[PDB]
Amino acid sequence: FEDIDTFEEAFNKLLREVLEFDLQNPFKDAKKVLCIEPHPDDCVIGMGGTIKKLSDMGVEVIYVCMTDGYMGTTDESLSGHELAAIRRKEEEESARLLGVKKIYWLNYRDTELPYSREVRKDLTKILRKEQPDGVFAPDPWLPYESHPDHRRTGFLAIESVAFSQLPNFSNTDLDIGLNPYNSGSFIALYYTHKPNYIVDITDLMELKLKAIRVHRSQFPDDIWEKWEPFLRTIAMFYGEKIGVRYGEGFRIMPGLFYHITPFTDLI
Amino acid sequence: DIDTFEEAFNKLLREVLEFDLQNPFKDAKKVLCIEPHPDDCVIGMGGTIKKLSDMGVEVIYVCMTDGYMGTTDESLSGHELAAIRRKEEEESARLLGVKKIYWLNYRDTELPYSREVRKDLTKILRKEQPDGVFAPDPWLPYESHPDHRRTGFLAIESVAFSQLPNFSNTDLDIGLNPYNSGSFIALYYTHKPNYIVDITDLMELKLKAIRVHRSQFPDDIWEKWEPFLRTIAMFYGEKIGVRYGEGFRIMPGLFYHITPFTDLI
Amino acid sequence: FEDIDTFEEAFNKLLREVLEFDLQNPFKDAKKVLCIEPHPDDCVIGMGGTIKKLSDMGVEVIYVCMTDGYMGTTDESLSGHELAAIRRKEEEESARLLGVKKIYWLNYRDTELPYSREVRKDLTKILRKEQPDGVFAPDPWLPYESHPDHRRTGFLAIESVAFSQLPNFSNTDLDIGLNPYNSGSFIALYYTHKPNYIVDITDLMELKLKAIRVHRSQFPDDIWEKWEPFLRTIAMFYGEKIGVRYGEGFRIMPGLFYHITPFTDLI
Ligand SMILES: CP(=O)(O)N[C@@H]1[C@@H](O)[C@H](O)[C@@H](CO)O[C@H]1O
Ligand SMILES: CP(=O)(O)N[C@@H]1[C@@H](O)[C@H](O)[C@@H](CO)O[C@H]1O
Ligand SMILES: CP(=O)(O)N[C@@H]1[C@@H](O)[C@H](O)[C@@H](CO)O[C@H]1O
Ligand SMILES: [Zn+2]
Ligand SMILES: [Zn+2]
Repeated sequence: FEDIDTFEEAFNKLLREVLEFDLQNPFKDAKKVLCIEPHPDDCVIGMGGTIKKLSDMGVEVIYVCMTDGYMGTTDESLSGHELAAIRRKEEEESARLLGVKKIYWLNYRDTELPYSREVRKDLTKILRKEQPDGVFAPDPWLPYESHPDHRRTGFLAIESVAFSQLPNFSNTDLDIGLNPYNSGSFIALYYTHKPNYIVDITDLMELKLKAIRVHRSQFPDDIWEKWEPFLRTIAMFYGEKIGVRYGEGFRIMPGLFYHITPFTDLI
Repeated sequence: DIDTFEEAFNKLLREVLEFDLQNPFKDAKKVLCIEPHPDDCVIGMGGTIKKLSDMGVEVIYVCMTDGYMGTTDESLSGHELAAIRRKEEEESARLLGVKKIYWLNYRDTELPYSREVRKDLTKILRKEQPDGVFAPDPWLPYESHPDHRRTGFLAIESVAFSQLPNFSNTDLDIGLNPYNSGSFIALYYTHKPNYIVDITDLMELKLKAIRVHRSQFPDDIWEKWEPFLRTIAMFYGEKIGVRYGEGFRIMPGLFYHITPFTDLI
Repeated sequence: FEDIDTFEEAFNKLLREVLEFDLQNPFKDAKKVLCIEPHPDDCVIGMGGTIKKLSDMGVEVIYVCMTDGYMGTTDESLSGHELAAIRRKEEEESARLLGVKKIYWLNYRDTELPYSREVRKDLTKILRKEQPDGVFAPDPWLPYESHPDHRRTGFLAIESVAFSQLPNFSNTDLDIGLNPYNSGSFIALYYTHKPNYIVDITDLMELKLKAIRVHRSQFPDDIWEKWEPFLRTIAMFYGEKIGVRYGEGFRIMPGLFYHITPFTDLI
């Protein structure tokens, strides 16, 4: 498009006409979504209110849990194996409150999620099988995010969504009858410091906190005394951006902006 | 000695470090342009490569990976794609006056982040002793390609470590010297350029040399990439009041370590 | 909390009342700290004046040096092995100047510090043995920090402070008689672009510079011509933030803010 005079015009038209980027109803046509969490409890903590709205709308929400949450206890009589078995049941109960009926467990060990082609292949197999319309994952660019399983889950989610569409990537999936990932309409990153789309969850907030507290091994009373205010305050930070009390924030960009794009901060 | 941080900083830059962004590529005779995939050098700095070649600077590509994954055409294997892209790059490079291409042959999507890859880059630095090195900026936000982030880090690392005789010492044992000798790094594909090359004049040649990578840029893909690539170029060019530009981040060598005020340049 | 009106009010109550955070005197109660450095000389460069002030207050300061500094010369007649043995001696003399009596050498090769569970277990064994009240380490989010041993030390130090409190993490430590890390009261990150606590080192600058120069393999006169003004300029950058001539900066945050937090820039 050789005749536009200003960057600001080129940018507006690139987004609205060339890429048809829309932040007004980005989940509009979604029939099936995957919600990718590093640990058991992260989908509900990051976006439980939105999962419920999606389910209320008849969207099929499927979790993919990267790790088993093996390490998340300070109880010296509770082994990692026993804790992982308990957290699987806690996630099932939590997910059921939010209308989720399927969880893919990848079973990597908590604190030890690899950053590797292998983990991309696991995600790629699920994407190719399920062909979701949209995928949710943490923002790996969150500053001061000190948990490796978080940063890696975000990177590996975005990478797999792109690479799962290439037939020479993990080519054995196609040899067993799966198609390339054909169907996706969006990625939405939660746990983000740069949200550009907010779901009002004011009405849903008590359901969210309830479904979070179902992860009892994680949230005994003394930890909840700190975590409840922390989670309320995060929801208010997001809410305020659309003038509501409580929200969940997502960063959504056109697919090209995830590569070589020097003006990602303009959205 | 001096009164304020401001004075300290200005002095440090101008007199102690002699940092000049008016003409950073002034004395360059040989440069390495390090790209993650075949086409990255032409997309990110093709116009600048042309300008450099036209002024008699020798431009040498180092391409980290083989572009094996880059197709959705199920009739084309990665081996065949790789072979096609080597030829696409050779033709695209010829258009820009480019000489010589080192192919490292790591598989696309699988470039390792490791001492091994730093030794490969180091061997080339010590052999070629370039005046300057260009690479993607690994700090680019929302850069989701690991081949890009890893290439950026590894280049900066290798420019540093190839200067050290205990690093990859078998190089010296076979008769290579440590890398002098470069006077700069410049990062392209950067959100924080502080040097902009006007390429308004060369934009058409740039687009032609990009399209030479035909496996990457069929018509339906070009419908989106041409507006994107033009908008990028307008983004950079607007910063210096020209139509189409190419942006680079250049900093003094000290600033890539322990420096809390890098955003001041 | 469900009754707080605005995000701005919730954030303030969270920070001050729930998390009890303030930066009036963060190092106040400390009897023992670990100063974790990527290379020999990094503690003194990043925080030497502070180390001396901690030793002057009777705090036991202990270094953990991740790597051997094997690569850090341009002298073609000096092997890395010889350099490593030299730099150990340099660090010992540097450390004695600042009142430090104990250094754990992990002995990873310089330029080759792994980013792995193994290195977290090394740091966890020392945390569990020492039970320090605080830990200092480089900020791994420093922009344009190009040295992988720096970013890796920072991330591993933060992770280790957290995972070492978990008894299923590196569980053989417990089996041989070490307790989980508790005692911990803070992490302070030095080499930071986002300091929120400044230590005035104006009258200690000359001692800090002498203690840096004791690392002679690193700072012969021709290198010092550049590094002395560089190091002065950094110290002025931090000092200016509290209206003094030379400072050392640290970033300190509540434990919760190192995870899933989208407003860490408000502190
Ligand atoms: C809210 P979360 O992300 O789920 N909390 C995780 C927990 O799941 C995990 O078991 C633990 C050990 O890695 O670190 C905690 O930080
Ligand atoms: C502009 P580019 O960096 O060269 N485009 C790359 C292409 O080379 C590569 O084959 C593919 C799969 O990794 O990803 C694409 O995103
Ligand atoms: C101030 P420093 O962080 O200690 N300087 C280091 C030095 O210790 C190390 O041997 C060399 C090679 O890795 O890199 C330099 O950048
Ligand atoms: Zn988590
Ligand atoms: Zn260091």
